[PDB]
Amino acid sequence: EAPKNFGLDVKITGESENDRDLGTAPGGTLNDIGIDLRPWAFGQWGDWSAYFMGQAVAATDTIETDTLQSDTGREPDKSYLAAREFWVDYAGLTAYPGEHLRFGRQRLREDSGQWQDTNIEALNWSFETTLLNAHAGVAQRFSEYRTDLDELAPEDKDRTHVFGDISTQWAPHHRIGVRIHHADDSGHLRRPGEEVDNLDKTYTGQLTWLGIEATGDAYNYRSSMPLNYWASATWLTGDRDNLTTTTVDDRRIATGKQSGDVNAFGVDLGLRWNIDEQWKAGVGYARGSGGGKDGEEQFQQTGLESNRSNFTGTRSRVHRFGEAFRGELSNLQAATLFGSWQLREDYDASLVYHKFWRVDDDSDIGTSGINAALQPGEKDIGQELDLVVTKYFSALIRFRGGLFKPGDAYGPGTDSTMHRAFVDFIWRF
Ligand SMILES: CCCCCCCC/C=C\CCCCCCCC(=O)OC[C@H](O)CO
Ligand SMILES: CCCCCCCCCCCC[N+](C)(C)[O-]
Ligand SMILES: CCCCCCCCCCCC[N+](C)(C)[O-]
Ligand code: NA
Repeated sequence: EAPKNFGLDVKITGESENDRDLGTAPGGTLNDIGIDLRPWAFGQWGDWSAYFMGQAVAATDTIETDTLQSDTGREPDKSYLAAREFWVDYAGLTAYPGEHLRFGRQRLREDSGQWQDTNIEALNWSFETTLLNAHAGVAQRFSEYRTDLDELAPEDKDRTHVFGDISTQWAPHHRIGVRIHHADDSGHLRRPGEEVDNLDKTYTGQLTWLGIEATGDAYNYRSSMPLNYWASATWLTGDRDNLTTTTVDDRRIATGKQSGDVNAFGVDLGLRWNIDEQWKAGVGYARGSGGGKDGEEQFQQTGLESNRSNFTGTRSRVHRFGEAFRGELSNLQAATLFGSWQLREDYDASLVYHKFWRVDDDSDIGTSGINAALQPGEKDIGQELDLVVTKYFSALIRFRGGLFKPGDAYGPGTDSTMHRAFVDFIWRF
């Protein structure tokens, strides 16, 4: 019971992925295994505490051993070292032990995973009581802290994140709240005539997300309520200066840039039936605006998101928009069916169906686990069936599977079916 100062996380991960590009580019296939050692240290002295977690990975190929990876001077190696988290924490600001201030590289996380779920350098203030939850923090990436990555993602470079939220429990297990997030770019874009690589930035933006959120045990997998729900509306405002480019002799040259106001809208609705103590089923609809006058309605998430939550009502967390498609709520429309089952804390299982549309036929969608160009004039992105099965021993064995059936929007020459699967075996000392 003595508060544990250190431990080690072991994970054997094998991943099957075929094919990310829908057979348009050479290779790009995964069918590889790896191990991921994560030692962690923790100290606590009254109101003060400190924590470090490192990461050692060795794999047969650049497989994904971390759902919070920065997606890829930016070519990762099959094996690498990494400092995932390092932070100091003070909790003596108030007598509420749910209140604390955390400084360093830390796990920023909100329940839906659509606003922030990542490890990033930040100073975050958390205030979590029964009646009132409030968070405030500032974050920015200065490095990946890994032996195989030299540079930041262009989007992370010189981007500062400020964010805050406040919510109350107006009814037992019913939460209403507001959430704000601001992303500011201090970087520069390539001047006209300049060669632009893959690590130059697409744009520089001053973006602000204004969110309403109503939840009723939306991500509480032990809900005593027969019905759980999540509902959120988010307004994205600000401006973007997008870099315009042109190709001269198989190399892209900067041609200028255009400024433009962003006035987008994002909605995510969900209802989960608690049929009995084991079986649960539910429905979701999430829409990210896209297109509009000069792209003004192109919604986009914060860049810190993971879009992974326990929306299926299980202890295991599932990607909100498919483990294969991994859609970002951007120019995106999603209808989601899911059934889930769980036996105490020994097992949980989830079967999730998705269908994806575009909002605008000439506008690309946000990030995804699919690297295939979209046909102009076509909304039908495709369908996806997911299956997550987990057995908890601390330790756990988990299969995450996504089967993506591309729609008409991907067109000729593309594979009729793409899958991404994982078998995660985790052990805690
Ligand atoms: C307890 C709830 C908290 C308060 C929340 C109240 C506001 C939303 C309530 C129901 C929305 C249900 C909408 C059902 C799904 C909509 C499907 C849809 O709209 O897709 C068509 C699209 O708009 C293009 O045609
Ligand atoms: C190889 C350098 C990093 C490894 C640091 C040590 C790993 C953590 C050791 C804790 C082992 C867990 N336990 C409970 C058995 O002590
Ligand atoms: C969902 C199951 C995950 C499949 C894991 C398969 C591991 C096979 C590892 C063999 C590595 C050989 N090679 C050339 C592919 O790196
Ligand atoms: Na406290």
